[PDB]
Amino acid sequence: MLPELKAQAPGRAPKAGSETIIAAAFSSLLGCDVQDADADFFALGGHALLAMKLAAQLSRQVARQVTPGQVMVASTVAKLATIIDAEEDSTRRMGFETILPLREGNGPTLFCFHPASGFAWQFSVLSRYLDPQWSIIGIQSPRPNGPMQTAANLDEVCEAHLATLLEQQPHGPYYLLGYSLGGTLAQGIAARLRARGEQVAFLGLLDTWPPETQNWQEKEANGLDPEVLAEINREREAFLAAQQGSTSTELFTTIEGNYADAVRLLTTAHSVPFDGKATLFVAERTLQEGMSPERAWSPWIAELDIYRQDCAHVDIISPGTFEKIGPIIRATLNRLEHHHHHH
Repeated sequence: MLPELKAQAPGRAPKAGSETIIAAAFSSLLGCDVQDADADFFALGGHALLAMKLAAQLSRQVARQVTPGQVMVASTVAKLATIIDAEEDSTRRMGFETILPLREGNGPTLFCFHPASGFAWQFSVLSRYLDPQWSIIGIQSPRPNGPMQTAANLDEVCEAHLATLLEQQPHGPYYLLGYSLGGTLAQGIAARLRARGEQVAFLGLLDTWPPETQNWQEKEANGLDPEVLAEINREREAFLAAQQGSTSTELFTTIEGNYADAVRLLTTAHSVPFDGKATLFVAERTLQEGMSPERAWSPWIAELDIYRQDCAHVDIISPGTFEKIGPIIRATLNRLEHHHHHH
């Protein structure tokens, strides 16, 4: 019979059945209007459930075994059909690895760290709302039973991120992001950079920190409210699970334990501010109702842009806040990038 090229298109105009089953699985899962071969699960809404329904769907539609490093990491739709129909003949560090390349080969690279969540594949909403498909790579991975992830997680996660940064370049203007715990994390990692011999362009970190003093993390014992934890866990258990039914208690145990240890270790973590250029969003939704500054202008960083918006880190990772900060992310990153405002 001899081997067949199997067509293999760059995206549009797939095979007569190979990619047909793939493009259909996506448009039938989350796509709702997908029919390409160069699609991206991340930008399509990949997840432990979505990627599970698709991966298993293909393995059952091709009579093969596809799932491990053969879904949203192997390459793409086209390749997916070439591995389930033809053969793997490839090696792509699945999400189980230390890092997950969501986009590499465009131009402006954006290092997204401090996900404060199980996975970091639900950020494509912003990366797609701000840019068409620039370079983006978030350092995240699953945790079956990380023994050091309890309190030594900050150290491990730190090495991973930095490792990727220093791996792509020694120093230069880099745009980092932070959420929930990004505040503390970014702080430490930041000081390490400025001292490592590099210069940070701008690291945006939103969560909660009004003009007054530190957060309630100063003492988890007398800070961990039954609401904040109940919210973050309610959104994580309602998002990761989605009442789908893919993981008995494995993933659930990892997510609950991930945020639990992270929200319980954030008190022991370090907190060192940088005198550079960063953004800090306040959480009016959880205002202490006791703020009373006096000509501070945020003495923390030499220069920053503190915003005021009634929102909680527990419900700030929603698709609503991401779309809200779409166009305002360009004018802000363009005005802080270099020189003063333009428009």
